[PDB]
Amino acid sequence: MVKQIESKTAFQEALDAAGDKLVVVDFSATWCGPSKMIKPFFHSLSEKYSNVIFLEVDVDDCQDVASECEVKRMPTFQFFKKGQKVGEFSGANKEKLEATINELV
Repeated sequence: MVKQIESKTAFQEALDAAGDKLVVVDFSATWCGPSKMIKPFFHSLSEKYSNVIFLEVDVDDCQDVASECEVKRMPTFQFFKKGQKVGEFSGANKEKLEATINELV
């Protein structure tokens, strides 16, 4: 499953509760074609990688998080461990998404 993040405070709670596990954040936009196209895939990943935390930040519904995280384009995937960013790329690239998870778990 994927937790929808609605605030900076919810985002910090998520990062802190993850312990040392990989956290994958999909920064998405409802109006963005490529965001919608990778969303099913992102959810499917969340069900396979039961040891990994998946979050979604909608950049309109939760702009301050998109902003503090320096998001410039959607989809953007950021990767976190122990509250620290350990990866990032942009684009609806499924192969790159699965690979980066495999590289960072």
